[PDB]
Amino acid sequence: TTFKRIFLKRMPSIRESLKERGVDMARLGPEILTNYMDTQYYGEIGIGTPPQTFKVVFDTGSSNVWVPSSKCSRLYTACVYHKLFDASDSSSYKHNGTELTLRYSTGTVSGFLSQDIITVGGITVTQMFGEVTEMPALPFMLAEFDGVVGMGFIEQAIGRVTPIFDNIISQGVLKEDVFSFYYNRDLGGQIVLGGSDPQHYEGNFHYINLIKTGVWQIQMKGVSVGSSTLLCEDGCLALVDTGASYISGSTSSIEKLMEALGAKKRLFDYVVKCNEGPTLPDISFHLGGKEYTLTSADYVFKKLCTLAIHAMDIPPPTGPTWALGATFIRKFYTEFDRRNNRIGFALAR
Amino acid sequence: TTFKRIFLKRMPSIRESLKERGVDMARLGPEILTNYMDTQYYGEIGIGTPPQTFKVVFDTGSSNVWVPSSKCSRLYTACVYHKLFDASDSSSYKHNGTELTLRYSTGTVSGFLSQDIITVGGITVTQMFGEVTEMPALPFMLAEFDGVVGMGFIEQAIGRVTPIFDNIISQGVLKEDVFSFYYNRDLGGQIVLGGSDPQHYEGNFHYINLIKTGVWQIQMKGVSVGSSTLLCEDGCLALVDTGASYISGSTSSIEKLMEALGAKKRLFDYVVKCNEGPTLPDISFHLGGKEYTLTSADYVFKKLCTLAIHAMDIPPPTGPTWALGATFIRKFYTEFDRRNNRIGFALAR
Ligand SMILES: *[C@@H]1O[C@H](CO[C@@H]2O[C@@H](C)[C@@H](O)[C@@H](O)[C@@H]2O)[C@@H](O[C@@H]2O[C@H](CO)[C@@H](O[C@@H]3O[C@H](CO)[C@@H](O)[C@H](O)[C@@H]3O)[C@H](O)[C@H]2NC(C)=O)[C@H](O)[C@H]1NC(C)=O
Ligand SMILES: *[C@@H]1O[C@H](CO[C@@H]2O[C@@H](C)[C@@H](O)[C@@H](O)[C@@H]2O)[C@@H](O[C@@H]2O[C@H](CO)[C@@H](O[C@@H]3O[C@H](CO)[C@@H](O)[C@H](O)[C@@H]3O)[C@H](O)[C@H]2NC(C)=O)[C@H](O)[C@H]1NC(C)=O
Repeated sequence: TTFKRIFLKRMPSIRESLKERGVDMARLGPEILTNYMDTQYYGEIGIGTPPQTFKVVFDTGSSNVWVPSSKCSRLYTACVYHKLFDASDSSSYKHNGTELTLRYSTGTVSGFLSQDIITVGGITVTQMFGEVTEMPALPFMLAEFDGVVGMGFIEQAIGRVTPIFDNIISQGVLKEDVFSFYYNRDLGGQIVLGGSDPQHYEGNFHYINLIKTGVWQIQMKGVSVGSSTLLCEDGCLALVDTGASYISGSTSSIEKLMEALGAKKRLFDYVVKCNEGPTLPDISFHLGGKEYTLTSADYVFKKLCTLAIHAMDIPPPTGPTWALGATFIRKFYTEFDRRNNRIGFALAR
Repeated sequence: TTFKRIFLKRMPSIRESLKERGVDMARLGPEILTNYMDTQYYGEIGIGTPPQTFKVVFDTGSSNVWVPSSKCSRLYTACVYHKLFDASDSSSYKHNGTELTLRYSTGTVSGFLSQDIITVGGITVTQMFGEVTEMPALPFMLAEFDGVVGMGFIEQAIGRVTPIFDNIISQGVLKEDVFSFYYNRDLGGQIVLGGSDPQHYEGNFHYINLIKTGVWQIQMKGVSVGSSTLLCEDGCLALVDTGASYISGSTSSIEKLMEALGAKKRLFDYVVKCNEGPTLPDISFHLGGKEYTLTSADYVFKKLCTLAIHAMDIPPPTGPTWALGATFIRKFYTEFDRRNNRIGFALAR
């Protein structure tokens, strides 16, 4: 049958556009967290009657929906350089006005709450979202996206606000209470609501139950370099985060990984010589029953060749954890199974 | 012989990139002035030993040279999102440190003075320039250019600082003390230092002496719509401004022009129906001996078709004046004759 789909379109990362400009990365600042600094994909949504359309990133690592407000205080706030949600053009709009305060490492986003029909992936969810009236100039003024759509759980929602997906489940009909992500090896990308597209995977899905109530995180049994397991011997966590673009781990663990690879460090990223790249061994993540491998081609891009792995010492609530970002999902088609509270993987195509 | 050339490359205007984003233009602010808001061309220069290269617009409407400083106060200033001039990497650098204060309608740019060899268009001028330590977030953070290079006169230089071209004349050898601008009908654009490229014009140049000491401004005898002269009957001024992209006049005069054209006003720009466009009559500017015509194709781009004419009530020192911007120069190859203090025009090709 005909699916329910959100297409993902390529956009320049706010880091990328800085390189195009020619910015010195080291002279920036040291940079309740997801920068979207290297996020390179977005979909569109509608908000309200007539739908006011917005470019948004879909982030399984957070549980709020927010867009810029028409009530941004002119030039002062730096949100006025995106599309703004005018409530006076929506008949379905419903007032709320409870202040909301999302804190990021680069700055504090402020705004108020609002209710309205959201059109997404060919369907209408009545959502409660944030109307932002103050924005951090640093990342967001360079952004090509207008806002954020959480695909996380109520537990990680500021204000205990029901996430667009909960609302999708409870109100109205999806076939199955799941959703999947898929990236092309490259306008390339697709979310499906209520299914997995068979054309974009092969073989069979394999599942790992989420280890804790309200987050898309799972137990990882070991990280293997070449043929032998290096770190995560006694078990660590793996956060599947569609808002993140790369794989990340604790600095403790990331040091180890790169030493074995023989990738000398740049203070910005980890790099290898472009000749030596293809030689680099396979990395494999031990998740549930199966071993999920990433070849050199998958995580590599005369001496200037940067890798798709980074370090992120994530704070202790979600805990020390790894982060399977977009780079993993590009090779491994992923299904988020809210009905059974598990994540499932298959080879992409 | 081999010329001395600065190639001009196309960049998205900070207005353009806002439209690509989808910004409401009316919800911005009302916007010692040239915004470069619709500027779409830049060249590169070097500054110092090893040349630190910068993307800059060449603006005959101003007489200062300035780039961003390595001493921008981190994230606070919003200049750190461009290339920065590090004085500690230049052997030719010479301290000055006299504060400089360029005022714009959107904000006040602050910085200090510095001396160094500038490499431009295949030659070295020792210049004194501005190192900017504070920048307006509004236009400049969206900019694709790093800085500005004045092609104006000492009179319109903040700090009475000698303009790169004066210095070019006095020190070292150009064949003739002139320079020309040329835009392709479209990476397209070229300045020549010390000559005019014969390949990019046809026929003979015709000249108009500058009417006052220190500005690229000239007497215009009349503005003709169709066959009959409408405004500037008793004579008005015409500022040839390479930093401006469009033609502009006093609002008094611009109202008149558009009424005769039958182009209904949008609060942002002046617009016409795309069917009706090609019908629009020829406009002709009466400068010196010859009549300089612009057909519909030259100033026009179902009902959405915006024109290349705008209104700018320029303050009374430079006076009520018109502004022949890049759109005029695209059809009419222009030579700036500093030796004889005149401007000369020819048909471009
Ligand atoms: C902004 O919206 C929040 C959240 O609202 C809830 O979801 C919306 C989509 C609608 O369906 C609302 O009807 C719904 O409340 C508002 O806060 C909530 O206020 C209600 C009362 O109006 C609180 O309910 C109470 O529950 C206790 C038992 O636990 C009863 O004893 C009380 O009598 C009462 O019914 C509820 O706790 C509260 N929820 C949260 C998360 O704070 C908020 O009022 C609203 N602000 C506005 C409209 O100005
Ligand atoms: C920053 O630079 C300015 C401008 O400097 C001038 O141009 C430079 C490229 C160099 O060639 C400099 O040598 C040159 O001065 C400085 O200001 C200038 O200071 C000089 C004195 O050092 C002033 O000259 C005076 O002229 C009068 C006569 O009119 C004599 O009686 C005096 O004895 C003296 O010679 C000059 O007026 C002044 N120019 C301006 C525009 O202000 C500035 O000092 C410098 N700051 C530094 C290095 O800290």
